Amino acid sequence: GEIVISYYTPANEAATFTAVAQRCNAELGGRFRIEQRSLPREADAQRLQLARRLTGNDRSLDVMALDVVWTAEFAEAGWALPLSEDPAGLAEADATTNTLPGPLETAKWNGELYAAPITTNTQLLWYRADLMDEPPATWDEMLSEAARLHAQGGPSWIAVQGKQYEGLVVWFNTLLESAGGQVLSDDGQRVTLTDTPEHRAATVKALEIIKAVATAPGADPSITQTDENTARLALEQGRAALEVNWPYVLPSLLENAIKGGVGFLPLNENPALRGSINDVGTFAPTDEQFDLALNASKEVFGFARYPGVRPDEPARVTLGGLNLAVASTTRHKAEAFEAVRCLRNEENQRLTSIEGGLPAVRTSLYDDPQFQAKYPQYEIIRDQLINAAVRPATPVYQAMSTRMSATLAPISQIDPERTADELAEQVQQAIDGKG
Ligand SMILES: OC[C@H]1O[C@H](O[C@H]2O[C@H](CO)[C@@H](O)[C@H](O)[C@H]2O)[C@H](O)[C@@H](O)[C@@H]1O
Repeated sequence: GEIVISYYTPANEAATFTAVAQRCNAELGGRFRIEQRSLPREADAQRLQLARRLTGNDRSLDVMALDVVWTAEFAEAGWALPLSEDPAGLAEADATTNTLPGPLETAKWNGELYAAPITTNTQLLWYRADLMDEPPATWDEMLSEAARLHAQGGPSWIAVQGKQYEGLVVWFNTLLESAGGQVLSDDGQRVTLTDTPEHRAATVKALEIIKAVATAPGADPSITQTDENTARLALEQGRAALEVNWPYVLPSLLENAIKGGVGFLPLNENPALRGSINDVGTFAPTDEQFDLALNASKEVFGFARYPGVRPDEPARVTLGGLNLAVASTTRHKAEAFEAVRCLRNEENQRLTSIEGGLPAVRTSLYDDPQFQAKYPQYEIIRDQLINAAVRPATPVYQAMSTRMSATLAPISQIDPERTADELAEQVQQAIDGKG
């Protein structure tokens, strides 16, 4: 029997990347096979399980989909092989061509590639288009619109990622960079949360926003335990009319509405969409069915730019995504690197975004009319990539992030001025190596 290349991804996209792997297996003509294996649903726990396999020298571990913040650590640990170790010498060129350069930077350490981007990510504003006329453009307007809805007994929750984990650090980073701040200096060696008056003011403003959302009159009473999934559910279940979340929320809403899970969008009652869910449960409609389902959603659901912190200042939205790394444990370097190239080829990218919701990194797709029609999020994604925020690249990232979320949470108890100083001190201890 053939070589088996393991391909670890978060369970959130197991269905999509199982499909991509199966396409690759057919394209590979039997020379080897790729098998998808699922990691946990939240970032911190995805890393822990990879770290366990790597530290335990799991020789069956071949390809791993890393979050865009683990590159420096995995490179320095020897866990992610440099692309230059590809026996075929093709990995570096494949990663570099027709690949968005912002995402590509997240796969680098010390000027060298240790992974090939496969998906990027940038959060959008999602809103109930039937309950307001235009969406909020700033966090002040988010709070005012939520208060209006709360006064009328409407869905008053703002759906955010507020629990003690990476998603809270992402929220903070976006608000911070949108206000003109940054966590670390460009070289990663100094803390810049409070080192100048303008940097301090950006940190305080970001903390003011998180605190205000957490203490808002109609706020989610479980906001201190919220993540991507609770935010998606809060809007689908009619408890929130305002949500910030990644682009996968659109196909999720259409799919669950067709299945009968969205009260205010009973697409299950529409006979023309029978069969839009395929044999394994994935929303995969005809072109006509997609248009009809998307158009119906527009009555009650829209997306817009992530809200900024001040008027006429577009948000700087934190980049997310996945970069494919070959694990140093692999017994089959040549096939692992070849698997990476197949998994991220242009037609697999097309499917990854249209079916999975995850933004492609292949630059060409954002100009492709067929892609634009079936992945309507593309234009706001592109707009937000032009001024994206990026979490710092540092080999102490996980340690720094754990301290930050432990300082930010519970978000109900943030004090903007004092938490700003505690955050700066906790980050300093992280880059100092205290751990
Ligand atoms: O597409 C949704 C993804 O949500 C998570 O990943 C995003 O959010 C993380 C923080 O919670 C970021 O660190 C990451 O960069 C983002 O891509 C989830 O972990 C992914 O599995 C989902 O695809």
